[PDB]
Amino acid sequence: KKTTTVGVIIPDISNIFYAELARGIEDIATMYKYNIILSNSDQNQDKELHLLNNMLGKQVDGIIFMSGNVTEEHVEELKKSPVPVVLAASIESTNQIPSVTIDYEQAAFDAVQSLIDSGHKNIAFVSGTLEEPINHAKKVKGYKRALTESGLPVRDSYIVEGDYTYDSGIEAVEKLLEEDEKPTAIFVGTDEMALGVIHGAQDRGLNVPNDLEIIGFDNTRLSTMVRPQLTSVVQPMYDIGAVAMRLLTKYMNKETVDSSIVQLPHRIEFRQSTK
Amino acid sequence: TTTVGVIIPDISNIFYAELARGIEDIATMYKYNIILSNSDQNQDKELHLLNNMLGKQVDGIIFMSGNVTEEHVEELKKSPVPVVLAASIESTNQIPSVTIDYEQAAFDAVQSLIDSGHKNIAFVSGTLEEPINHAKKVKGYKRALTESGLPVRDSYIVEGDYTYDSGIEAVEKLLEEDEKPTAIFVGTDEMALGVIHGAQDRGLNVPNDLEIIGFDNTRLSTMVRPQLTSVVQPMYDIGAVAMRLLTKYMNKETVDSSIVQLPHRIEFRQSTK
Ligand SMILES: O=S(=O)(O)CCNc1ccccc1
Repeated sequence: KKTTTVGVIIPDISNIFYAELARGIEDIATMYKYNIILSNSDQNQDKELHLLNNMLGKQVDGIIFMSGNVTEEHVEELKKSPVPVVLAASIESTNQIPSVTIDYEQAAFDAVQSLIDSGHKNIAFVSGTLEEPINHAKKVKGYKRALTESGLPVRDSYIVEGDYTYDSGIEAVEKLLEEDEKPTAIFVGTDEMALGVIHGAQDRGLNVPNDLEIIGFDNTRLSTMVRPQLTSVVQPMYDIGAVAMRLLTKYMNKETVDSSIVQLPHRIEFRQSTK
Repeated sequence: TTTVGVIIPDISNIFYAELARGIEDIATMYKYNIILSNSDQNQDKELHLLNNMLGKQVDGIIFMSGNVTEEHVEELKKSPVPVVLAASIESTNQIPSVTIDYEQAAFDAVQSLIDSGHKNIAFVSGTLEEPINHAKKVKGYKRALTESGLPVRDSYIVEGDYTYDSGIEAVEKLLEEDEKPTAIFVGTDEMALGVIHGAQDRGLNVPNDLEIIGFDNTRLSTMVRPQLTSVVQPMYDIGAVAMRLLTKYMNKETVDSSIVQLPHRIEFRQSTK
């Protein structure tokens, strides 16, 4: 009888993928007939860790926690949690907290592989804050794997760190176009920077995809809000939401989880940003 | 342990997120907790989100909605905690609120267009059923047109649904018109982007073949080629301000300015020749 309420925390208002996913979670939650409280942490552990105390105080029965750096410190406070909490689209390398994500490493590799097969030999990578695991530990690595496996060179200058803003993407293409030999394809860590990559390349006079093929990531709304429409790695937001809910529900009902660390499949939605 | 809840219709929408940014900033300044609720502008969900918020003992509420009905103010009057409407219109002004003159901002927009010698100017609006539209933006678009002696063409007023897609559709429709618009004023930036693309996709050039003026001036305004000329309604300020106004109430302070109205302007970019 007691209406169940789940807490959802996203790292920020910037990266629209998180917000969209939160929305995806809320959707699935509505059918369970659950309540949803959404908090924003601006990715500073403190607020994240306190939110874990603001969510209980606000009597939520469970939490879907999103984050770009679930440090071992997080893990500790987490395990101690009163209410069940599971991660959504967040790597937590120790595998000690229930989580559901896609295999980012494979996504990145498939994406660049995609371009290898198009005939590109020197492909650059514009990523997000390197300090975050999804980047330095998965996306950078799936990118490098793709190149080295195809016997391509791995230049340091071909991997540029941005800060998830559309502007960082622009500056990223400029730095890259100031390179000895330019890249013919650039894989970008998220759609918004990607949109910035397209644009900067388009303002310098380059044509997408005829001169520079670009693939983005997350497959957010921005994906189809550009010309040429952005082909992008798909991280199935509803799959994430659904799995995370049954998982969290099982927990709330004090059931058992045979698979606590679930990894959902991924695909690449191909559009006009690639030949 | 102060904590305020806020009801917007969609945090994932870059538009409502910029507002959330100011809400959140004054929030951390005052060391305050924030809780968001997504409405999807669905009335039934608004009432619900309102009850849930009260049920969670929030000390204040920032509310934003496409249509603040009369039943809304009624139930919103029963609130034991201060409620301040952000970027939402409600004529009676009996619920404090911070906004901008939407009728004037709209007018100014289509007006700039008139100046550049535009005669057949259209309007890609959102759900007309919404007050901000039928009673403010649409109105002002008709005023600029008439005060300047222009043919207010009923088929030059297309209703989209705030999605980037309806803006694409609306262009195609406007292009199917016997008399093609020489320019288009769009209600939101998201639809504006849709308008620019639809046009370009049919082979047209902005601003040389079609000038387009958006409204909101979100970051989406700079994420298009050509860059969108848009009416500025500083969502971040509205929200920062809405929080400070709410805070006074919550702390039982004085508010000699119950309904605040921030100023507006037009950011001209390359969407306007
Ligand atoms: O996730 S799948 O099982 O593949 C399709 C699920 N549809 C669904 C089921 C229960 C709740 C919400 C959505």
